[PDB]
Amino acid sequence: GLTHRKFGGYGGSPFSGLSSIAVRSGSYLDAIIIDGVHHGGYGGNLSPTFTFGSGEYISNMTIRSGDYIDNISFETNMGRRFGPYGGYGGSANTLSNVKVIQINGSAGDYLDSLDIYYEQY
Amino acid sequence: GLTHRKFGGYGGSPFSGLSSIAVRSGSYLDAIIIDGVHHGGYGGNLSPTFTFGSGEYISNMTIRSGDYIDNISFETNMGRRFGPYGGYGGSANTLSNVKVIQINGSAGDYLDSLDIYYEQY
Ligand SMILES: OC[C@H]1O[C@H](O)[C@@H](O)[C@@H](O)[C@@H]1O
Ligand SMILES: OC[C@H]1O[C@H](O)[C@@H](O)[C@@H](O)[C@@H]1O
Ligand SMILES: OC[C@H]1O[C@H](O)[C@@H](O)[C@@H](O)[C@@H]1O
Repeated sequence: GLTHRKFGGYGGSPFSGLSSIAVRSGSYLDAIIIDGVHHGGYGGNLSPTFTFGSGEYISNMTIRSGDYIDNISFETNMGRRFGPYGGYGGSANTLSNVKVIQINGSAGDYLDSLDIYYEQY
Repeated sequence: GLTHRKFGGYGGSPFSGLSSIAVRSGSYLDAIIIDGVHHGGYGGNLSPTFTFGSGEYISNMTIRSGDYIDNISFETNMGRRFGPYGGYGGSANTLSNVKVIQINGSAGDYLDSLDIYYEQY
């Protein structure tokens, strides 16, 4: 199943493939914007972009979802916060004391689903 | 440890936060560009950007590395290829029959290392 491997030396400043997040939101999440790439539809309103610093990652996250994503907010290991953006429907689920590695999902006119890959601490 | 959790419904078309890849390479890799975000220096020659289709993932990847990332190639589940780009020093390692979830790492003037997160099948 899920794993990871490292290749190379020890120099450099760290980076993540997950470098920035923005959303379009109304009552739902219309779309998530990952590293500037638009995923979803064009309804709702565009949030400001949250950009991860070096060594910074999502450590806590709350997601309201039904058959779509309703609301997202998160906190990073350096105490910065994004959201809540979205509406009040759906049921809330929370990831606590994690390191988020990736956000995949599924989208149409709205953000239907999010498949969050993370380290649980 | 590593895990993942899905939120939301069952509609829409799938997407990945790992949505495009380019490299800058000479005798090794000067940089990797993930979703248009530049990780590393500006030396070497800039490969074309490989952009993943919906539902497309790296299913096979070969990396040559020493103190630095020296070469990258990969193949996707839709039968498309990327690379090899880079030189032929270092030691080769292959991720075979996988689904790549995320590419993190460390870079400076050059691409020092990659942390590849994936599912092994
Ligand atoms: O988020 C779903 C939906 O919410 C509201 O009704 C409006 O802001 C729409 O633009 C948006 O599409
Ligand atoms: O995104 C909401 C809805 O939008 C479109 O109509 C299609 O992609 C559906 O499959 C999806 O569920
Ligand atoms: O990639 C290693 C190195 O190879 C060559 O000497 C040039 O293309 C450099 O710009 C590059 O950094």
